[PDB]
Amino acid sequence: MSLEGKVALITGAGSGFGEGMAKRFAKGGAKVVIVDRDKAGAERVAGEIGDAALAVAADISKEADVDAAVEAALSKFGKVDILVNNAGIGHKPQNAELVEPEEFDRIVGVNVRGVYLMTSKLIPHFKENGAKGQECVILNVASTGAGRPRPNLAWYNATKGWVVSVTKALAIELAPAKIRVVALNPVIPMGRLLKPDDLAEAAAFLCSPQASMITGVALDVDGGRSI
Amino acid sequence: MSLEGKVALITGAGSGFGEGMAKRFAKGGAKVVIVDRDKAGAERVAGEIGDAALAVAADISKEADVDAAVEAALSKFGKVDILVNNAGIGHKPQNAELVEPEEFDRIVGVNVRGVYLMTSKLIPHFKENGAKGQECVILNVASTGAGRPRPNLAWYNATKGWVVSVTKALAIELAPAKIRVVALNPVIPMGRLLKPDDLAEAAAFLCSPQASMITGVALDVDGGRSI
Amino acid sequence: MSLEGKVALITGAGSGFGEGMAKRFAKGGAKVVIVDRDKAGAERVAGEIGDAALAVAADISKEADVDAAVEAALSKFGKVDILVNNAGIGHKPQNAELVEPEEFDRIVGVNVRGVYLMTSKLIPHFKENGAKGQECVILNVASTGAGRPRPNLAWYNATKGWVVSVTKALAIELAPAKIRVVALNPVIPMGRLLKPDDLAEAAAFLCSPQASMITGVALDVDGGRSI
Amino acid sequence: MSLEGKVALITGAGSGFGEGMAKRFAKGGAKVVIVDRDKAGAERVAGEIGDAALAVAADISKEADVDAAVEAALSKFGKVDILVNNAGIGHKPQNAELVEPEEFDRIVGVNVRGVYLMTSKLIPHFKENGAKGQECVILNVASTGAGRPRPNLAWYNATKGWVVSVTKALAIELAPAKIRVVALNPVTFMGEDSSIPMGRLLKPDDLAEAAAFLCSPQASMITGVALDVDGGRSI
Repeated sequence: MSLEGKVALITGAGSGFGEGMAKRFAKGGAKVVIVDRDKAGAERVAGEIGDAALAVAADISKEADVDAAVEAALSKFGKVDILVNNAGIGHKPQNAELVEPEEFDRIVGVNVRGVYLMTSKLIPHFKENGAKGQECVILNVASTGAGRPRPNLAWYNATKGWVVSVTKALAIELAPAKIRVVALNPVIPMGRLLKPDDLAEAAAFLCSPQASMITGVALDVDGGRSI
Repeated sequence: MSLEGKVALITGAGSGFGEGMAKRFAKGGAKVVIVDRDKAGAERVAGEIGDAALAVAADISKEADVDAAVEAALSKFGKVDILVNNAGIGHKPQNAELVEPEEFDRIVGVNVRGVYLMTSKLIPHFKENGAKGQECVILNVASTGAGRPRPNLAWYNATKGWVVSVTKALAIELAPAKIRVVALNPVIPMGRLLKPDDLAEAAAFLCSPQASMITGVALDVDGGRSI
Repeated sequence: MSLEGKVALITGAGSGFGEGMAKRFAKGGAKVVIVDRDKAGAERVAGEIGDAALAVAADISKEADVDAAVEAALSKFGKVDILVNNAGIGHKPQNAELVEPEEFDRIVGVNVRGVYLMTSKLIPHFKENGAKGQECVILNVASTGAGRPRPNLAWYNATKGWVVSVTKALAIELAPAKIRVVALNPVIPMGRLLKPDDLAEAAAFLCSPQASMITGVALDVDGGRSI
Repeated sequence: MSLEGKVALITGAGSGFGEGMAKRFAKGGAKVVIVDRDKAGAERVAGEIGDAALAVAADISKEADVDAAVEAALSKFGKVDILVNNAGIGHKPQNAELVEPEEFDRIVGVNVRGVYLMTSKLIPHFKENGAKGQECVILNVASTGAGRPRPNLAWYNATKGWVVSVTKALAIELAPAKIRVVALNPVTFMGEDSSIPMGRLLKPDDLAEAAAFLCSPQASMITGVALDVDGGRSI
């Protein structure tokens, strides 16, 4: 019941962690907009969640797709309260200098430009919500690789460092507008793998009124791997 | 299931943040051991909570008081699953060089030795539980002063730096024993004060099975103050 | 004479910090390749240093300009031992949501893609030098805003977070190849403004053999701003 | 000659990193006060440097020893410009719960109380130098284990977290008095002689060079930092 009444828009929500978060948010009483590049993925997750979910196929590196995604969410649910920037792509592990410009550009398009587009497009609506006293949350999913890289994912890890840094910058700027901005760093000392439902719980907590005084942070959820 | 069935020993539980946590944990179905140098404070808080709370007067800077506290917790509740190192004393803000050795040594004795004593005394018990499948949590309450100091609390802030650092060291070492070790840093951009309520919610999340993959972290709860 | 016999390529070296480092490096006996989008400014700085300097006009957001710059460096001086990524652009301070895509993308082109392009194009050469027993250094100029943003520079500050993160990732990956990768964060409790020569000295230190055991760090040079 | 005319007091200077720093600072023109609990060690290092060096026997965990140490430095050299907090003790690697209170107390006494004593007793003099236009520096030697611990050194590492945190707290408070406070994080606890991404081990001279840079006018706008010198170990 923690998120009852709230509307969350979640990117990369057709699979893995994004799907886990959307299912968990919906179980908490939230309406969920399932945004993914994979249309079959988005539709399947929407189906499994049920009436609380809207499926939206989009390539968030593209301005037009973001605009369409946002319009569809607003049209279906009347407002957005929570944005989870979760979509991300990598490169296969390799020597940094072997990643070529096309691949590098694609990675930046989703992991950097996508976050920029999705966020800047929803900020005016969030500010409007905050003026009527309805607090909003932007949650960015980054990675332990942002601040604790191992070799061979240089360009991917750097986009995640961008995400953590943008989280702090937006948080200090948007706080007085009643918009919180947080991040999660998913990855092992605890001796088991991270499952989508683990990350989902941290996300539901951070996006709930139980975390109303928490903004600008990057929470590691990683079994102690970043230590 | 979250805190139902758990036993939490909380230091400095006779007022402020410590009291807030004890009441929040008890509401979650936990048993709580109310540890404070202030006997009347511990008894007041324990009576405000009722049958699920046990009062224990103790000066955690003293080894024999810690032992008696651990012994009374186990005598009463059979086990301890959660330790909250919350007890802390500071100095009146002042030029660093004006804090005299006697007062300095007192601050260290509670904020540093008290943590060492209460934690090292519960670890063998925590390892036994963890080995039997009952995961345990150590929660340390530090301060945003540890990493983001402002003038005139130098020696107080440094003991909080000690707390953040020991959280990390204990977490990496105890993770294989299935004991998590985490920290909170209570403090304003969000435009309002932090209440014991707020910090208690974060403590309840981090000490729950909903945080089973979170260890080694220090989470700021500060309305953005430290950005 | 600490940098005697070394060749440094410095981007954005036609003015400001970049120029200060170029002159300081040359005073330490290095040959310097002055790279800047502003041809007349690259020429000015090169002319002021003398025979030890080569002016090179380049838009580092374009692969063709990068390849040409690296070729010209190698053609003139036979090798490059030090790369300083210092070229950066930003936006007028303003609300984040008011920075439009064309401007957002241009900032990324210089601050993100330009560093990736210049760095990846030099790594094979740095690896060759490393195998011949010659230590190479990549110095990334980021900003205090990366980790301590103030409102209104969100997307700019984010690119600087990308740079600090890429410093760590490349440092871990390339250490075995005898290539150090370090960052500086220029900015005030010390009560005065930061001058080019202040940063220049930190740079000359980090790029010299006196720092041969320092890699993966981001050094704040900020009179205490980041504390 | 970057430190010519400056006076540096260095703790744990009887061996290892501290002895390395002391010789390096003296080569740069500084007078050096060699403070160590091991009296014979202090006297050896002072004798190896010459007239620029003064040996001082002190257990810096003790206020009385610290008072005598400071008085001796001022009476010999007339002033102190640089303080290096380098002395440190640890415990043998073991399960954290096995370190007993008496050992724990000893570690806090040197690594924590010792830094508090030496620094708080020099601050009023450092503020006088500051007011006269003479910049001072406090350099604290911490460790990569403060922010990046590995198992078995919990209580040692935590004292080094305290060092890093106090460096930040004192830096912000003391900056307007013209006193910088900085820290070094090197990866045996005092660097004494007879895996690493960079492919060799840290030597006292590596650490000494970083310290010499941080304590010089070439670093006049650097304060509040904790600089890792670890060959990439902490990344």
